[PDB]
Amino acid sequence: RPEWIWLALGTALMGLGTLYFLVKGMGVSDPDAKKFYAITTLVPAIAFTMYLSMLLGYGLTMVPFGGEQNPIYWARYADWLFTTPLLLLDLALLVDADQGTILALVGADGIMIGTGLVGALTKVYSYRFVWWAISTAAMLYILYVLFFGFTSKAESMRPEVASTFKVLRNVTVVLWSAYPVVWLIGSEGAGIVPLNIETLLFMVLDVSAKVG
Repeated sequence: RPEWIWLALGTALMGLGTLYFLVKGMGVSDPDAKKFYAITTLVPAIAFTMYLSMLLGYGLTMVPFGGEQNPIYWARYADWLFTTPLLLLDLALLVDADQGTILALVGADGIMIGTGLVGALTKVYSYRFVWWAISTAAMLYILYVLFFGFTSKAESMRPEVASTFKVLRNVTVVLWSAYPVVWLIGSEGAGIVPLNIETLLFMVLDVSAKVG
């Protein structure tokens, strides 16, 4: 579809989603609350607010041809930090204080999803490549922190069991088996072919970054 899944879904349908998580996700009334389910609107804010601000903002691909090497469409400094790893799991709602959570999982974020965007450039070299693909030389060990987990929430009073993890982690090991690959063929990037593989394919899965 895109346009009008890039820029209709998003803004005008995943906002409608985000009018909102919350018009009601708990809040009781309004969610600073909380730290679950999440964050409500801080991920669903930092997911509508960009995919608005970084929606136009975000249109198609531009910056490489203008000056700076990449950031609109791959924001991804407001699509994969934010939303996405302000909730992949967490990565920054939990970011707890209490040290098991933490920088194992900021280990996943500013470490190996930061290094997963600081990770799509250098546009040669390196850093294109096995820094993001070193992240997926870790998104297997670390995925088997969350696949050691969550056959291991030794840190609640709940089998979340199939009911949230077998959801998320299969969404991960499918829509992030299709969150590292078709951004070769969603611009590795080169400069930039149809352009349709590009972003029009890719952005079917931008959806997943917003929610689901």
